[PDB]
Parts: sequence; C-alpha cells; structure tokens
Amino acid sequence: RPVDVSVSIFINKIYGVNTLEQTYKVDGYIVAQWTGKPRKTPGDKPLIVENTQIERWINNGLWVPALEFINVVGSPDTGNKRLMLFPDGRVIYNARFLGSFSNDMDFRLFPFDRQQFVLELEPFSYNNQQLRFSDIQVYTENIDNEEIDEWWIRGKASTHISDIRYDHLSSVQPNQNEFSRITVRIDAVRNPSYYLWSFILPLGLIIAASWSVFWLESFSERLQTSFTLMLTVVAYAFYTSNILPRLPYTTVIDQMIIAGYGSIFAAILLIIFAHHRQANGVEDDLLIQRCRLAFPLGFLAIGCVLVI
Amino acid sequence: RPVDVSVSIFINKIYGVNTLEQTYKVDGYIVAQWTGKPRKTPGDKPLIVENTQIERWINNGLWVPALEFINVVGSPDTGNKRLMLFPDGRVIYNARFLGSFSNDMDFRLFPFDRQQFVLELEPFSYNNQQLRFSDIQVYTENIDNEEIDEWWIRGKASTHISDIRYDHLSSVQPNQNEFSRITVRIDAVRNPSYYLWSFILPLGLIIAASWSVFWLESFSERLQTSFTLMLTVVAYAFYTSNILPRLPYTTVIDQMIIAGYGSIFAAILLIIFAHHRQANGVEDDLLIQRCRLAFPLGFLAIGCVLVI
Amino acid sequence: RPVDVSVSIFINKIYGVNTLEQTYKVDGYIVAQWTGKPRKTPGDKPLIVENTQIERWINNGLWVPALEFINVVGSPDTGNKRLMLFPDGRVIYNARFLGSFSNDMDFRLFPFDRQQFVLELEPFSYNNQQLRFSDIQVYTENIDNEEIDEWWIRGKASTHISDIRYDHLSSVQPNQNEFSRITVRIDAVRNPSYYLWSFILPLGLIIAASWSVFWLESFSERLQTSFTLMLTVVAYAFYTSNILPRLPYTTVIDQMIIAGYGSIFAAILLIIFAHHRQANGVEDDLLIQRCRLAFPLGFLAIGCVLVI
Amino acid sequence: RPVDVSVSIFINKIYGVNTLEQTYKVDGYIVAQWTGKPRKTPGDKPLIVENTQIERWINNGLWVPALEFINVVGSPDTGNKRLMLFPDGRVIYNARFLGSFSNDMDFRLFPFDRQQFVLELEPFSYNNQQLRFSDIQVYTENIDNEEIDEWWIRGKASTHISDIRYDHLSSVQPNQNEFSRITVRIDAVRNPSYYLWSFILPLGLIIAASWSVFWLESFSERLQTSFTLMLTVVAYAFYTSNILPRLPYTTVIDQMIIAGYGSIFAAILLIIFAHHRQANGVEDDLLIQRCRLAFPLGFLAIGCVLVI
Amino acid sequence: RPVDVSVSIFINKIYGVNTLEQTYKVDGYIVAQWTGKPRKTPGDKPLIVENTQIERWINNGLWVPALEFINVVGSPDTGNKRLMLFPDGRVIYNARFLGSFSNDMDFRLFPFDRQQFVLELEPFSYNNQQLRFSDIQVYTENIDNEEIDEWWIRGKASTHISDIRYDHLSSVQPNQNEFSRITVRIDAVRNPSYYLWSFILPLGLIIAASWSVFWLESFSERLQTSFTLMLTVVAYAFYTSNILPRLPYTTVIDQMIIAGYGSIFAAILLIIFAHHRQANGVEDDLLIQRCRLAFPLGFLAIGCVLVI
Ligand SMILES: [Cl-]
Repeated sequence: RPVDVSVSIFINKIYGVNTLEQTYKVDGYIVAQWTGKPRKTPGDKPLIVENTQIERWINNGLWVPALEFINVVGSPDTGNKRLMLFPDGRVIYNARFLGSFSNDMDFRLFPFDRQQFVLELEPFSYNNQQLRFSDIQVYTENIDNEEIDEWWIRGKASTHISDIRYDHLSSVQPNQNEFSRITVRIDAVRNPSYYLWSFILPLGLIIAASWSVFWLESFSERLQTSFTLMLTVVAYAFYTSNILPRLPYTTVIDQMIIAGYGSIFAAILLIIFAHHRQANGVEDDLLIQRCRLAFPLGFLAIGCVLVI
Repeated sequence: RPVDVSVSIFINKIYGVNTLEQTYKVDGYIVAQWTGKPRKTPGDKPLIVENTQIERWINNGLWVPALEFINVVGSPDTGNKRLMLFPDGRVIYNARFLGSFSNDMDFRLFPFDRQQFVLELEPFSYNNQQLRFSDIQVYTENIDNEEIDEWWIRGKASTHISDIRYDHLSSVQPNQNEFSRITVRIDAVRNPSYYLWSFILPLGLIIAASWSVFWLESFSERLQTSFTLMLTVVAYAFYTSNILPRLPYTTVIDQMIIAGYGSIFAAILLIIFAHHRQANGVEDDLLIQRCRLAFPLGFLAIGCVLVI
Repeated sequence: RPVDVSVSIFINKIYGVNTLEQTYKVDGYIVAQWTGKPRKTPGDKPLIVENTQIERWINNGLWVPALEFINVVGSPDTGNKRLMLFPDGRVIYNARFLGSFSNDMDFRLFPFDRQQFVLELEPFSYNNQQLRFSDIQVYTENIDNEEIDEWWIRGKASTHISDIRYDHLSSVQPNQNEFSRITVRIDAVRNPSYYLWSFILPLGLIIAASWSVFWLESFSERLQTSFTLMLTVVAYAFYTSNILPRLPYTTVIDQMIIAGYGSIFAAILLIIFAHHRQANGVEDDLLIQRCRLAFPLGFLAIGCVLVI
Repeated sequence: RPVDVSVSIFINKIYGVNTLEQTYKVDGYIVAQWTGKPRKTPGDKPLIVENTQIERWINNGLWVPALEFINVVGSPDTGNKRLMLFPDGRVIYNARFLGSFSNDMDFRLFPFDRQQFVLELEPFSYNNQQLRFSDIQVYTENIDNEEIDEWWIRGKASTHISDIRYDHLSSVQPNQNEFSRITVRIDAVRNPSYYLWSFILPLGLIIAASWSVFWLESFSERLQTSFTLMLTVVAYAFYTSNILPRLPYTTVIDQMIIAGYGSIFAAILLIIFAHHRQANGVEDDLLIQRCRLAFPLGFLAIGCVLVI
Repeated sequence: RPVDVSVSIFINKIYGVNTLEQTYKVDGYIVAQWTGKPRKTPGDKPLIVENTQIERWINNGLWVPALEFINVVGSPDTGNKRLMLFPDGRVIYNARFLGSFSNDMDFRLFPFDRQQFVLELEPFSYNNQQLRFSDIQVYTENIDNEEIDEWWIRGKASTHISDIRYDHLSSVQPNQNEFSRITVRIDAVRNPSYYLWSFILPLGLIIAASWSVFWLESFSERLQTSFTLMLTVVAYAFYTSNILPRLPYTTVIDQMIIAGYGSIFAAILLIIFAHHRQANGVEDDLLIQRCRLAFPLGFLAIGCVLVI
C-alpha cells in the first residue's frame, strides 16, 4: 500500500568543509519518481511544469511529498525544480540543490585524515506504510586532475535504504512510527602535499636546528641561543595555528610543536646543568657532546612513537 | 477555557558559539499539539498538510497560533512545515528550525567554563487565559564521540513551564497580561584539551625558562637576554589573542600572560639592582643565585593565589 | 484631523557595534496604537491577526501606516507581526524587529569612550497633519551581570518626539512638508577592563623596560639592544592593530605606541650622541646616567599632555 | 511622444568601501515623478499607496517603469516603497535603497588618493522615445565633524543626464535604442591621518634607525645587527599588509617597504665590502666613516625621486 | 519541431576569484530570443512585461523556458526580468544576473598562472528535440592592459554550442536524452607585478643576505646568526601565507621559501662541519671561504632549473 519512490542523486561538487562546525557543502540534483492515478495530458506526450507552476499544481491537489535532507544545516538553496507529469500515471520531481550538511568528523589524524561526506534523505511527514524509498541511485563525476582538488574522492558512493523508528511520537498507532531513509556515503582523504612541504618539513628542520644549540663552544653562547630558538617555535605555532583549520583538539602538527617546545626546554635544563654538575662549576664538555646527537636520537625515538 | 498546547522540541545540533555576542546556534524540530472543533477529513484517516498549504488553511480560518522564540536573535531559518489535522478535533504542528539564540554567558573561567544553552518559547499574541503550555518534552541524542565535539553536554535537558507578567500593556485589565512560557536548558562544559596542551603548557615552559636568566654569569648577558624574553611573551600574547575568543574581560590564560610580563619586568628591576647593591656598588652575584630559585618560588607562589 | 499614534519600543539587545561603519545591532519589539472607525469583531472581544493575514486585511483597506527607522541600514529583519483589532475603533500593531542602526560614533577616547545608541522613527508617507506621534514609551531590561556585557548601559532611555522640515516638495500648499519623529537615545560606556590589563599595562612595562637600555655599560651593548627594542614595539603595534577595532584615526593606545617608537628613536640619538659628543672619543657617560631618569621622566611627562 | 521622468536622489551614507571588488555602499532614497492618466481618487486629494499595495495597482495595469542602477552589484536592498497618485494625472514613486555600487578606483597614490563615488541610473526596458529623464536633482547632507568619517567629500554632487547607444539590440530596429541615463558623481579624499601617524612615520623612524648601523664600530657588530634590522622590516611589512586594504598593485607604503629592504641589503653589501677593500686586510673604516651620512642622503636622494 | 532559442550574454564584470573553492563572480545580462504563437498586442507595437508581471503571463500559459547556468553555485541573484512580446510571434527574455560560477582552476604557476572564466548554459527541462540553441553571442568590455584590473584578458569570448547526452532518466525512443548547451570561455592571465616586487623580490634579498653568514669572522658568530636568519624565514612564511591566496598545493613562492629553509639548514650543517673536520682542532677557513659564493652559485644555479 505505501507509495514506492525511486530516488536519484547527482553530486556535482563537495566543497567548503568547515572543521569546527563539522559541515561541508554539496551541490547537486535530486530526482524522485513515483506512479499515481493516470492523467490526460496535452498530447499523449508527457507534461512539463517548471518552478512556480508546481505550486499551482500542488494547490489544486497534486501529491508531491516533501523529502527532507536530515543532516542539512539550514534550508538548502534550491535552484530550478521540475515536474514531468506522464499520462500513464508516473510523475518525476527534479530539482537542483545547494546545501550545508553535517556529519561527525574526526580531524585528529590531520593532515592525513579520512572523512566521509554524507547525505541522508527521508520523507518529512509520511511513514513507510504511506511512503517508501524503493531504490537509490547515486552519480558522481570522475575527477581527472586531482591536485587541482583539495580532497580526493576515493571510491564510488555507497547507498542504503533503511528504516527509522521514532520512539517519541504523537499517536503511536503501532505501525505508524517508522520512516524510509536513503543514506549516501562518499569516502575521501585529504591531499596531504601542501601541509607536508610547507609546515611539517620546515618544523622538522627547525627542530633539527634546535639541537645544534649544543655545538656552541661557550655556555653563555648555548644558553642565550636557546631563547632565540624558543621564539622561533612561538613564531611557528603562530604561523600554523593562524593558517591551519581551527579544532578542539591537538593534531599531528600540534604535537610536533609541543615537542619542539620541550626539546628546547629540555636542552635548557641540561645546558645549565652542565654548568654546575661537576664541582668548580666547570662547563661539562663530556655530557654535552653526547647530547649533541643523543637528543637527535632520543627525540627521534620517543617522538617516533605516536599512532593514536 | 484557555487552549492547552503540548510542546515537544527535538534537538539535533548545538553549535556556533559566539563568545562576544553571547549566542549559539540550534538545529532541531518543534512540535505543538492541541484540540479544536472536530473535522471532516478524507477517509477517517488524519490529514497531512505540508509547507505551502498550511497558509491556505489558515486563510479559511484555521487557528494556527504563533509561538515565538523569545531569545532568538533574528528570524530563525525554518525548514519544512507540516500540519496534521485529525478528524477527532486535534491538530499537530511540526516544524524544523535553525536559529541563533541568546543567553547570558560568562567566559571568565575559560577554557574551563561551563555554560547552559537555552530556548525560551512563548506565544506571540495569546496570553495564558487564551493559550497555555500544558507540558514540555525535550529530546537530545546521546554522545559517544565526545572528543570530536567542542563542548561536553552534561545531563539531559531541564524543562520549565511558567508564566510571565508584562507590566506594560495597553488594554491591561490586569488579568490579561500574563503569558505562558516554556524554557529549556542544556548544560555543557568546554572541552579543555586543545587549550591545555597547546597554550597553557607552553606558556608555563616559557615563563619557567624565563627564570633561567639568573643562571647567566655576566650582567650584560642577563639584561640583554631579558629583552629577547620580553619579545617572546609579546609574540605569545599575539598568538593566543588571535586564536582565542575575543571577550570584554580577561581570562585565566590572559592573566598568565600578564604574569609572564611581570616576572620579566620584575627580574629586570633586580638584574639591574644587583649591579649596585650594598657598599662599594658591587657586582653582587650573591642575589642572583638566591634568585635562581627564590622567585621561581616567589612567582609560583604569589601566582598560586589566584582564586577568582 | 491628524491621526494620533502611540508608540512603545521594547529594547532587548544592543550588540554588534561596528566601529568603521559606525553602526550597531538592535533587537526589540515595536508597538503602535491609533484609533479609527469602530468595527464588528467576532464576539465583542478584540480580534487578533497574526503575520500573513495582516496582508489580507490591508488589501480590504485596513489602514496600517508605514513607520520607518530613519537611521537603520537596510530593511530590518522583522519577526512576527500582530494586529489587535478592537471593536470600539482602536487598533494595535505589534511586531518584533532586528536592525542595524547608524549613528555618529567618536572612538578617539578609546577604550574610555562614551557612545549613544539611537533609534529614529518616522512615518514614511504621512506628514504631521495626517499622522502624529502622540507619545513614546521606551522599555529596557535591568542589567544585573555587568562584566558579562561588553558595554555598560548608563541611564534609562531618553526619548523625544519632534518635527522635521523637508525642504523639497511636489505637493502644493507648502505646509505639507513636516513629519512627526520619535527619537530615542541610550548612553553607554565601554568596559575598559580587558584593555587596561592586556594592552595598556604591558605597553607601560614594555615602554618602561625600553629605558633600561641606559643601564648598559658598553656602547655596543646599548645601540645593538635598542634595535631589538624597536622590533618589540613593532611586533606589539602589530599585536594591537590586529586585535583592536579598526579605525580611520588614532586612539590613545595608537599614540602611546608612536611615542614608544620615539622613546626608542630618541634613545638611539643620545646613545650615539654621548659616544661622539666629547673630545678624544671620551665617552660622555654623563648623558647616559643623566638619562637614567631624564627619559623615565621626560616621557612619563610628555605623554601626560594627551589631554584631548 | 516620450514620458518625461524627473528624478531626485537623496544620499544618506556612503560607506563600506571594498578595495579589491572596487565597490562601496550607498544608502539613500530615490524619487521619480512623471505625469499620466488623470484619475478618480478618494477625495480630490492625492492617494498614497505603500509597499504591498503597489504591486496590486500594477496588476490593474498601472505603469510603473523599472529604473535600474547600472553600476550596482546584485539586487539592492529596497526598503519602503510609495506611490503618490495625484488626480490631476501625476505620479510619484518614492523608495529607500541600500546598494553596493561598482566603479573604477585607482589606489596607487594610497593613502593620498582621491576617489569618486558614483551612481548610474537607466530604465531597464524603455528607450528614450518612450521614457526620457527630464531632470536630475541630488541631495546630500553637510557633514558636521569630519574625522569621525573615514572619507571627506570635496565638492557638491555632480549630475548629468545623457543618452546611451546599445549597438547589439532587440531586432536591428534602427533608432529606437539609446537610453536616458542619469549619472551622479561625488568626489572624495581619504582621511589620511591614521596612515601617516601609525604607518608612514614609524616606517621612516625604522628606516632611519637602520642607518645608525654604520656607527657601530666593529664589523661583526654591523653585520649581525643588519639581520636584526632585516627581521624588523619583515615584521613591519606584515603589520602593514595585514592591516591596510588589500590590492593587486604596489602603493606608496608598499614602495617605502621595498626601499627599506634595499637600504639594508645595500648596507650589508657595504659593511662587508669595507672589510675587504684595503691591503693587509685592514678594515676600511674610511668608507664606513663616509657612509654614516651618505645613506641618509643617498636613500633620501635616489629614494626622494619618487613622484609616481 | 524544436524551438530555436538564440542567446546573447553581456558580461559586465568578472571578479572575486575564490582560489580555494575554485569559483569566480560574474555580473552581466542574459537575453534569449525565440519565435512563438503570433499575438495581439496593444497597437501593432511590441509589448513590454516587467518583473512581477512575467509571472502572470506564465500563468495564462506563456511559455518561458528555464535555462540554467550549469556551472553556477547556488541560485544566482537575478535583478530585473523583462519580456518583450512581439506581434509577429517572437519573444525576448532579458534579465540581469549576478552569480558565482565554477570551473577547474590550476593555481600552481602562481603568480604566473593563466585561467579561463567559464559560463555553461542549458535548458533545465527541455531536450534538443524540444528546445535548441541556435546561436550564442557574447559581449564583453574592451578595456586593455589595465592595472586597476588584477587580470589581463587575452581575447574576446570563445564559444561552443553542443549536445549533451545524459545517460540517466526515462527516455522515449532514446534520443530524448540529449540537451543543447551553450558554453563560453574567457581566457586571462595573472598580472604578476605586485607579486614580484612585494614578495618574490624581498624573498630573494633575504635568501641572499642569508649567505653573508659565511662572511662572519667567528664560528660563534656564524652559528648564532643563522638561527636568527631561520627566524626571519619563518616570519616571512607567515607573512606570505597570511596574505597570499590559500591553496591545497605549493606555488612558486612556497618553494622559494622552502628553499630558504634549506639554504639555511644546509649552511648550519656546514658552518658546523668546517669546525671539526681536521686533526689539530684547526679552524678550517678555506672550506668556508669556498662556500661563501659557492652557495650563491650553488643556489642561484640549481634553483635556476625548475620548469614545471
Ligand atoms: Cl530517552
């Protein structure tokens, strides 16, 4: 008894990912098909009804169900819409849409994070004994030039009709609380190039160069230099944080920078220890030289151990 | 004989906290139920009226009352609208909404502050002798993925029907100036992760290592380093302020920064005092070693007394 | 013959002050009452007419005058509208509004500036001989938690009905050119808290500590150090401008910084004067030392004459 | 045969200049008068028709021509609309508008440049043989206190009706092209204070103080300091670039900053030259002796010759 | 049988390129002509129908086809709409539009890149057997070699009408799946002036002067100074990236900056290598000296290689 609705979603563009709000933008078309009481049309050719006229057809009692994007954020921008009314009953609703969609997004493995962009589609008023999603086709384009793009869409889209039971309701009438829901997934990974060459690498070099504090001859030389290195790291945290996506947690990159702060606070604790370890506050030429490429080892070891 | 209206608010998303405007974004549905004169429907099955058609029904004199979000800021984004008209008299209005809401918000304990997100719902035109909130249900989803999220939602929602007396009204007759008001509350706390490891921690280290000025042997060495340290805290002041939420008052982190400014202006008053102290204006290297761990203590103590 | 219109303006929130545009955001309700030809209502109870239906009443020639916010910037966001039609002739228009309003704003005494938020309300089409503002009430909230707020509202609201002469006319009889105008004022001052503790104070310390250049023994030490001080004032100027409101003129803080640039450029001229003033390249260790409290005096004085 | 249309444009506010789009915001009223079919009005008094009602008269076939702002950017925000319909034929359209307008803008002499704010107005559908602009008045406020304002208006507004020939139009249909176009101009100059005192001045001082490197006695002193001076200019370029309006070409300031870079790269080339010119690798303190006031001239000379 | 539609697109302004979204803004008019049912108009003079009225005519069964900008992002801002209805059947739709358009954009050769601005137009509902694009005229402004302008256009617009075969939908004899599509291209090149003089040039000077590290006398001098140069490169990356367009890949300039990090990290690996190679812990000043303008070749040569 429920109406069978066949859905097709064409996806043109996924862009404008907002990390903090955990949202992304989607431009595409949506197509919905169902069959009803047949109709006498001009000619026996199908009838086309564009935009403002659909309202009039609905006002004279044409059945056009809602279909709401569950995970949209604010009313999406709908472009031109179309009704194609067939004489043998059918009907097809075709409309373009631009919307901001929500999903959980874990950006902790940044800049090597994998995300999946999702659309969820569900009738607004009609349960599965009134309206049912029969099948979902999903269409995406084949991106020829990938570096142009920030994200690489890795796979064809996964689709799945399913059924949603709403437990807190108006009247239960025990079979009127389940809804048909299309769910669409598109997996993707971040193009990690720019973030490697322009942030990760320089932070490496600078962190390396921090260790060369030890190869200064004087103690005064070594300790005063640490303060300039300290500053370089502050400047660097400022650089990354101002240009990298804002988040509520530490990334790979954020960790490197805290490491940088420590390697420098560490050396300062040693550089100053050397100068008082032995009696006669003689600078301690034995301990330092070892640190010179022990640190580049010890940091390169206990720093090599995060896979969280 | 006031009309009893039963309200249910499903809440999907709280996001977009604006610290300075003291606002937040809320996505959800709102449901309102009431009973009126019974009705002739197609079949004896209830009638559904979606979006554009509700307006037409209102035009034939269907009572669909206002209901205003008292604390919304600007007309909220309304998604789909639905009326369910039952034959047995009653009526259910179901709508999706995205709005920017206002509440008082104290950000002084940042990044360890707790807040409560609030909705206030009240009829726009009809008082409690005409329209009364019978009961308010509020539903939230439960959160497994919490680190992902910026805020931590504590407990399920507090609800509140009450009556508001408006003293300034034209045809007052003071038994017609009281309005029925739902009020919903959601407590939440800030996820202090990012702010601890990436701001609080390094600022300690920087303030710490600032103290290591005293272990420089020369005076020229100590004073010249002090100006570089000064610069570093400024660089840090810029770093935090550019990334932390703007507020009209100082947070914890801002005070740490003023502290760093103090510890360093302090040492400069000493580092230069030593250079003249007792008789024979001696290069009194004696104060400095006291200082080496005198006001890493004197600071970590006189700073230990912030309890606002 | 002129219509008497009684206005009440409830003010909920004054926020979002934009310095450069000289504007601010105002959320509130507006109420207008005027009385006309008596009327048949259902019962002898008043008729309430919400939102979309007002249009219908206006089409059948219900007189609802304009009322324009003279000093708004763009058509305001209007929430719900309401007509209360009384049987005994009278009529009340009640609507919620959010708007961006313009007034003159002098930010020179920042962050110790005083401003006044203003609404100006005027009939759009009907002059003072057709439509007249009889009286104006303005209602505001009681601000209990004052630091929470960026601005402190100091006073209850000032109101003023008046008459405006428009110099240009296309209707004959030159006495059809004056309009009734409600005018409302609200004075307020900026919470100078954040700005003293996070900018002014360190700017003192930073400016002060620049003077400790003179307590350096060498000339090499003194001149090379001043270049580092220079960099600090620059980095600090960068800090302020990025975080302070952007403007087209100098505030105090902007000036302190320029002085700061001078305090350092001067010092550089002495440090270099001393070192070549006297004969036989004898150092003029007297100028330095005379300076030790000439500058901390001459500057903490020559800045005291910013009494504008 | 054509209708004569008399226009008046009241200008309230010119604000919100966007340099890169080369646009600006204009708030004002527009008034159009023309005479048509005489009419049966209530009374022999003119009839006022506001907002929603104007559309209705147009549906009964009232001629209300378009009028388009040629140089606007996107549909302007139109506030209240008014028709004053006189019985003696004539017709007045009065509307408030806020719009973003585009004009060519040359910012090379920034911050000492003059600009002219412009409106261009032309009917959307009707040529000059159907609709003709008879005459154009423009009304602007006098402006009380000028620095409050970012821009200073140098002149009363220029007006100019003209006729524009469109070469590719309708059919061929010769001689029914050409459109009546009002054009309004307002010249203005930038309030150049802020940019002198907070940018030009300190950059001079920074550049000046750079020259005092030559007065360092050692070579090590002079060369190592230059790298600090370098850093200062980078820091300064960043201060300016982040805070000044963005453009696609170099301004005055942008050039001064390139100068600062060269003046230092030059100095690095000299400072290191002296140190190798003479025999027995003696420092060539004779050259650096000369430079101390060669640069303040040589820079202020071949750098003075900026007259672009 | 299909209707021939002749399109003319006037382009006023291409602006607001968004690098990250790969979009650009286009302001212009669009005109479409086709011939239909002959018609009785007032006089035998053609009839004009503006804005709101078009909707009326469409309701009495006037055919005004969709026409969608295929590569637009969101419903574009449509200004005034116009129908010109001719007595001999034909019909012209003239409308103004401001829209945000999408194309693939490769910014890797920035700031020396060439891009092509694109419009794509296609009927929304009607295939090529119903509606056919006869021809596309494009009109653009002629202004030439212009600095006010950010871009240099390389030619008048190139166009291409075609037929697009859609693999998916309910087809009659499958030739009802092809659509007529206008396509417009405008090539343009980035004017690299600003970017050479204000970024490339100083980055050169800075990289150069980094080499004068080798010409420092001491080893302490050489190693301590390079840490300052490092800082400078860091300060510069922050400068460039904060003001240059955001992208997901490295540009020319980005590479130059990575080079600077290398030029300095290399030097540090050397400055410290020289100082330990030989027996008799001898200073190794030949190898240094050789490096002094070995780098300036070594860099200015193999960096002079890139041809991507
Ligand atoms: Cl539950």
